[PDB]
Amino acid sequence: MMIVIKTAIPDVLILEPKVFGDERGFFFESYNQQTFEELIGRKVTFVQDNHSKSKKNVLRGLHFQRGENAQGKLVRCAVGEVFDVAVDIRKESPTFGQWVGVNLSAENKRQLWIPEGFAHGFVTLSEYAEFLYKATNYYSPSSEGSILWNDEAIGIEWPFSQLPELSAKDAAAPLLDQALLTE
Amino acid sequence: MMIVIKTAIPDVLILEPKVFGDERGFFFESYNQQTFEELIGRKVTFVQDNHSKSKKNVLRGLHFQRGENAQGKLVRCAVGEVFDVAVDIRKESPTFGQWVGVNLSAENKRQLWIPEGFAHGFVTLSEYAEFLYKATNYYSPSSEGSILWNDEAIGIEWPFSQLPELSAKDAAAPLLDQALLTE
Ligand SMILES: CC(=O)O[C@H]1C[C@H](n2cc(C)c(=O)[nH]c2=O)O[C@@H]1COP(=O)(O)OP(=O)(O)Oc1ccccc1
Ligand SMILES: CC(=O)O[C@H]1C[C@H](n2cc(C)c(=O)[nH]c2=O)O[C@@H]1COP(=O)(O)OP(=O)(O)O
Repeated sequence: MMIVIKTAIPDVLILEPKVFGDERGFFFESYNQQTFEELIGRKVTFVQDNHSKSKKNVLRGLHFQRGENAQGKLVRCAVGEVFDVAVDIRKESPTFGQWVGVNLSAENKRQLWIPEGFAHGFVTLSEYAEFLYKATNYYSPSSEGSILWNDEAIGIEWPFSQLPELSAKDAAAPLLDQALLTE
Repeated sequence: MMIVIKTAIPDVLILEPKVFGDERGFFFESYNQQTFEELIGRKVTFVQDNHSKSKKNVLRGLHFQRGENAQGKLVRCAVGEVFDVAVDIRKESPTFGQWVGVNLSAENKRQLWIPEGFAHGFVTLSEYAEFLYKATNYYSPSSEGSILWNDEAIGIEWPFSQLPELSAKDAAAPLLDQALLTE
């Protein structure tokens, strides 16, 4: 079965499957279309599944895709553990600029549903972490947008102390207001 | 580039996704709706993602769902390695009773596309293996059918050199001529 926990931000949900465990090992539906739609209240189609691997402390900057290319993302961690973050970047939203952070691990099997209109990011807490997620729309380079991980206006409280290992592009990410200039 | 390898049985395809990076930091699309559809030539919708964990030698399988509940399955291995098998069980098929076996590992990132009309099974080769897959239709116990792993009519050549561990349900599977293939 799966427990659905609401977060401080309405549209952002934490999902916690409980697995059917036995001698072989375990089995669980990590996703079920019908179930998810009733749970979200709207039809939603995931067209792309991504899988990544990161070393401890690697933080994948805050990302999002603009307008029609915005991606809703249902993310989970298949190996290791990460601290996952969703930031509301809808200018007209009551929770604009607010963030939600959740520990997602292969062990706890938590998933975080991040609707279109949010920026996403995560840091690897384990030696290595393998991150999996489903997106409601296709990857579109021309639509990419980013926000610096430690932006003060959002003020995310990241679980680490050291400076994160960042990609060229995330280290050079704009601040919240700059990033959303034309949005 | 992404590779699609045809097997001895026409409709069964091996997919090897385009992978960026090495095995200490990578990223790949494990699924892409548009890409898969043009690849198969027909529209295909996956409504369920399943995730399982098995210990070495656990053989799960020779499962299928009948008629309208038949599931097309796109399978891969996110942790460890398994020997995956697809068996053609379409009575009117030229390849009826034939099987295809492929090693799927976290490392090689291969995926096997098994259309409706096939029975599926796999054995865990690593200490533990985490198997992931997408199904085109929902789980349907009343529609489910099974076939004993060592059925002689099919004659699968299993890799393990030791007796497989089977759930009680699979240990009780019938032989091909007794399997409930239709209705
Ligand atoms: C109580 C319980 O164990 O529920 C089952 C059925 C469930 N399941 C299984 C599949 C294949 C699916 O798509 N969805 C789903 O919810 O996952 C569990 C594992 O199913 P399984 O077929 O892998 O294994 P089983 O050998 O223990 O036989 C059982 C099957 C049904 C009920 C009880 C036992
Ligand atoms: C890692 C993640 O969770 O999402 C990534 C990767 C994703 N992407 C990336 C590529 C290269 C592709 O073909 N498809 C695709 O969906 O688009 C996002 C941006 O990847 P990026 O490689 O363009 O930039 P980066 O330096 O910030 O990684």
